[PDB]
Amino acid sequence: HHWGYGKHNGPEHWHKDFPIAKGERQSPVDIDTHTAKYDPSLKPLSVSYDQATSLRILNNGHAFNVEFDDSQDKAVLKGGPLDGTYRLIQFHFHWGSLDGQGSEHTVDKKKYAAELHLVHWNTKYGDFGKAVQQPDGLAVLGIFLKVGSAKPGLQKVVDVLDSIKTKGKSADFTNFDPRGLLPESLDYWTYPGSLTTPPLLECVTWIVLKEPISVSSEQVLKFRKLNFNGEGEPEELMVDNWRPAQPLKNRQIKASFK
Ligand SMILES: Cc1ccnc(S(N)(=O)=O)n1
Ligand code: NA
Ligand SMILES: [Zn+2]
Repeated sequence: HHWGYGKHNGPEHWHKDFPIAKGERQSPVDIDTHTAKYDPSLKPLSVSYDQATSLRILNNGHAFNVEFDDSQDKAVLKGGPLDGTYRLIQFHFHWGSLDGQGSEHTVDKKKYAAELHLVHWNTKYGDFGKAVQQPDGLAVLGIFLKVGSAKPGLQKVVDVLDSIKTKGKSADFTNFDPRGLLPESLDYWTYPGSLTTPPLLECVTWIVLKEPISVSSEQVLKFRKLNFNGEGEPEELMVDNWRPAQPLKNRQIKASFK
């Protein structure tokens, strides 16, 4: 497969190799704040990252992933809309070529400069590859980025990107604390959806925080110096690696807050 984000292989093309691209529960979606209903049934959200063990950062040709040790329940997401325990496996971002675009989810059609996805899998399925075959197999926590003041807890990430400029490069990335990437509030919207890149599997409970984090222009400029291409190949800057909003269809977005 040769999917990407260019004119010739971008989101409009994905359906030809991944027909679930036109399915009933695809992501991302526009969050219409005046249609999402407060749900008093939602239990509170529990982000338990104290014991998180980051290992490595990888440029995979689509984004970069910060990978975690998910061999035990070290860093988990529970509560909110979720049953059971969801283990953190990696985080990554989607971002734009300019500050006016980059996020996958939108909020009343507003696009943010970027979007962070913390990916977790349901431990009742034993491994990630089994989890993605289940309608409740993954929980992705999504967090918007806006450009303003610098985010200190991001700087370790931006400072390693020079070392993984091209597709297939990785670097050691131990002792990184993903708590530094959260906003103050855990207020959120939630809906059932999918992975936003191929294979586009319909296995995700989306939890999208209301409060964006602020990052500096200098920080996001450094994201945009990454490459989609491999070493020695003609430079294609890693920008605009986001899928646009998909049809909501027969789904309801719930709010944890009034
Ligand atoms: C791990 C993975 C694969 C595909 N898509 C995603 S995403 N962008 O829905 O978080 N994560
Ligand atoms: Na892993
Ligand atoms: Zn993502």
